[PDB]
Amino acid sequence: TENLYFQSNAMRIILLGAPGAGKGTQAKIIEQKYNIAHISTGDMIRETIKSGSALGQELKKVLDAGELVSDEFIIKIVKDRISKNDCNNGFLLDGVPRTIPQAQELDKLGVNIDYIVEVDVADNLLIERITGRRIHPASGRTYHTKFNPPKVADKDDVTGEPLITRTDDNEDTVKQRLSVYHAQTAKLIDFYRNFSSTNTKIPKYIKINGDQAVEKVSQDIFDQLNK
Amino acid sequence: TENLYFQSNAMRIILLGAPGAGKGTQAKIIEQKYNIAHISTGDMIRETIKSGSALGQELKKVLDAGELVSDEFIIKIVKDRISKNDCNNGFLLDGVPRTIPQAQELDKLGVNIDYIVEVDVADNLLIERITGRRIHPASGRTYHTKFNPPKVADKDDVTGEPLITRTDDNEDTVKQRLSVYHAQTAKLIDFYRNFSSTNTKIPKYIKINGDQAVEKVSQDIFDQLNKR
Ligand SMILES: [Ca+2]
Repeated sequence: TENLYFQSNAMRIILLGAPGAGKGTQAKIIEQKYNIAHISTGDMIRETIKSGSALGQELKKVLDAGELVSDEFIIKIVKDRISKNDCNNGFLLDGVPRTIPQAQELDKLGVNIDYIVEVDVADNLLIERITGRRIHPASGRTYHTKFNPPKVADKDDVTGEPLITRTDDNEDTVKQRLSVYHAQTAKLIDFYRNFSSTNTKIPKYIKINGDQAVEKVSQDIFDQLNK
Repeated sequence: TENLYFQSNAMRIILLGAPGAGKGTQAKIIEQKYNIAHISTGDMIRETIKSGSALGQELKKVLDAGELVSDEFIIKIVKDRISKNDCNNGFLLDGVPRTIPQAQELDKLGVNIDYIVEVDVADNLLIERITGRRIHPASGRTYHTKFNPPKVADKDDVTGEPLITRTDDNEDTVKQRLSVYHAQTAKLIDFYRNFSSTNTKIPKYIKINGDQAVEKVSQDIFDQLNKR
């Protein structure tokens, strides 16, 4: 009569969204409401390197040789990450699959995905969100030329020392990385749109208007998952 | 009983450790093993603001005013955070309570803390771990004078531009923060050891040798958490 924990159906999500779209905020919100693991690649890699595990030893080897992480290998890391107890209820993938071979390896590794949730925000707004970023390098204090401006243009509020724009946040780099995002993503969705497998299920594709209040973006997402 | 299981008691942990002690790494590890939420003050504050919540709105105004979040307000923020579904199985508090009034406020709320876990590392090692940090500002590429050196001193590997030390990574500041942490931590331990509260329980204090391999530090922690 104390056996009253019911394991509900797994909620397993691939989250997609451009640099600047604010998908990281939605991921935390989903994680906290549905009680599933937010798995982001950046975190997963660093934690793996720190672990001292064989997986981590092999990864640290690769990265010290200059070679980039293979698709088969990053998905092997994912499979391990999702074997953990905090993934009992499902998970949210944030950063993988980034390519067709990654998605194929997930299928072959037997990882089922229920939803693909894409937070869509207009290119121009995305552009402005990245390119406006400033930083005071010595302290790391952040500003944004539109969303969080300094008292005096291009100067740190505390010290008066000049701000800089990070190298990657220049307009041309943003637009180029933006383009490869949209192309890499469009191929991923059409892959999943024409998904045909005997090892895993066909995920439901969901496209969210991310140009609304945060609480509204969240509800639109919630409404879709429940449908 | 068809796919029904025993409702276990939630585990609630206060995690303590000085800057550079690696507490952040162990928190993630504990989170993943025990399926409890890792709540760090920094993230909690950023999230609450970005939420559009009424509480989040007030918090953003306090901070936009350049004011400090009071002891009472930070616990109100903790109260909202731990009401979420990912906290039903328990949580690990990281960065709160830092003061006695936070611990008292936490206690008035009815939060029962099962364990205090202190990841202890010698001061000489802590200081070294912070002071040897260097960054290339334009890229954000980071290095460590000992643990991950650049190929040429004070120079970024990729571009060759100079590296800097962040201002708070200076030895004078590092020592000062170390001294504060140890003092506040002593007070905290003392508070919970002499715990004579009517509303919440007496936590089990666990001190951990954090100067070991990550996997060994975790297993020591598990060992203590798993004791009957
Ligand atoms: Ca959980």
